[PDB]
Parts: sequence; C-alpha cells; structure tokens
Amino acid sequence: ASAAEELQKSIGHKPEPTDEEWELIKTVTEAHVATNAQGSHWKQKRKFLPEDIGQAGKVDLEAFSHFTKIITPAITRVVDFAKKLPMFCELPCEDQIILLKGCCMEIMSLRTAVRYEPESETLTLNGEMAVTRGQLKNGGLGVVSDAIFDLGMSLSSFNLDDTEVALLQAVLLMSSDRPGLACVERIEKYQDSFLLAFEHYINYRKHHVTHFWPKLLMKVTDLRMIGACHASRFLHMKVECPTELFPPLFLEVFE
Ligand SMILES: O=C(O)Cc1cc(I)c(Oc2ccc(O)c(I)c2)c(I)c1
Ligand SMILES: [As]
Ligand SMILES: [As]
Ligand SMILES: [As]
Ligand SMILES: [As]
Ligand SMILES: [As]
Ligand code: NA
Repeated sequence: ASAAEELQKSIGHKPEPTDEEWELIKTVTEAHVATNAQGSHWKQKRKFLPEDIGQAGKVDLEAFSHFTKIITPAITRVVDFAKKLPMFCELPCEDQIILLKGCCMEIMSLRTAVRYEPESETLTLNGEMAVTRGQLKNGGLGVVSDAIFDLGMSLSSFNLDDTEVALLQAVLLMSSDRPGLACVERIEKYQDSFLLAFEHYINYRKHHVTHFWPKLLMKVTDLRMIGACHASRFLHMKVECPTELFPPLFLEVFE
C-alpha cells in the first residue's frame, strides 16, 4: 500500500494503481474532463484574437478588457473541479477558500499551457480565444505570459492525458503550505494519496521519457511559481487599471 512501497521499487518494479487508487483516479479525471472548457475538440472551435488588440509600459486596456471579460467563467470551472472531489468537501469553509485562492492561477495556467499550439505558436484562453505571447503579455500578464508559454512548449513532450492533468490539478489544489490553513495535516495526507496514485498511473502509462516522474514534479514548482508571479502582476495592475475593470470574482480570488 503506502508502506509496501519501498521493497517493490527497491527490486526494480514499478507498481501500477491499486484498485482504490483506480477509483480516486476516475473521480479526479471525470471531475476534470467535466469542468474543462470544451474537451477533445477544443482547437478548431477557437478564434484568434485580432493581431491589433495585443498592440503588436502600461497595460493595454483593450487586451486587459478582452481577457478580464472571460475570467469569471474560468475561475468558476476551477471551483467546480474542486467541488467534485470528496476530499475537498471534507474540509472546513475557511480552508476551502484558502486552497482555492491559492491554486486558482496555478490550475488555470496549467489548463492553457497544456493546450499550447506550436503550429500557430498560440495558447487558448477558455478553449475559445487563442492568443500569442506578446498579446497575453501586453494584456497584463507581463513575464507571466512568457512563463506559461515556455511551460506549454515544454509540456508538448510529456504528452499528458486528461488523468495526468487532473492529478496535477489535485496535487496543486491540496497544498498544505498555503498561509492560514487549519487542517495542514489532513490536506497533506490528501495530496499524498494523489501523488501516490499519480506516480502509479505514470508507471502504468509507461512514457518513453527518462525520469518522467521527477521532471513532472519540477513542473509542479513552476506552476506554483507562475501563481506567485501572477499575484505580483495583479498588484502591478491594481496600480494602473481602474477597479471598475476588475470582475468581482476576480477580485475576491486574488485579494
Ligand atoms: O484557460 C483556462 O481554462 C483559464 C484561463 C483564463 C484566462 I482570461 C487566462 O488569462 C489571465 C489570467 C489572469 C489574469 O490576471 C489575466 I490579465 C489573464 C489564463 I493564463 C487561463
Ligand atoms: As462540497
Ligand atoms: As469562511
Ligand atoms: As481537520
Ligand atoms: As516570474
Ligand atoms: As513577478
Ligand atoms: Na520573449
């Protein structure tokens, strides 16, 4: 189980998901697939943003406007993902907003990075709007745009499926280091159940890529970095752009 994990590996075998883990895996996957804008066919049904909005330095009002106008639906799908996870529900109100505010940008940026399109060198926001590096940058994200784009390009080789993306989200969600958490121990035990099932799913997947698990975990910290760096970007925006231009849900998640 969680203990018999050493010998098994120490002899050279890689345990695949136990039956209990297979259920957790299906729960997390369904939760993700059901709340991910579009699905399978997300890329023929997407519109590029006119090459003039991104103004191809103050934040470009037009881009910021187009981006903030569709941010509420994005945040909402993240809360929805969390709600479909039994472990999340087993936590106190106080802790739940904490976890959500903490992983929101981490998960959202993962969802747009995983949909990087190398042909047109674009990322797609909310499954509809496809933007370029500069557009997203000038829209208000600054270097965050570069971070997500670089993550996206690197992720191409990982060939992640819905389950792997879902498990990543689950690991980001259950972060017991968020300041102000009450149930630090319980939340850490949950992230452990996810990481254990995740690693096992990876052994079952058999990616023809060396040290997949470790490299994959490094992406975790990058997403955490993208989030922390976005919070700063948020302060840079609250000092230029006016409040009226900040969707109420967008304001409560990041401040
Ligand atoms: O793709 C999805 O599911 C969700 C998603 C939606 C958007 I709009 C988005 O861009 C942001 C995010 C924060 C921010 O302050 C600004 I300005 C723009 C990203 I990155 C991801
Ligand atoms: As609930
Ligand atoms: As509360
Ligand atoms: As608790
Ligand atoms: As950064
Ligand atoms: As920053
Ligand atoms: Na650049």
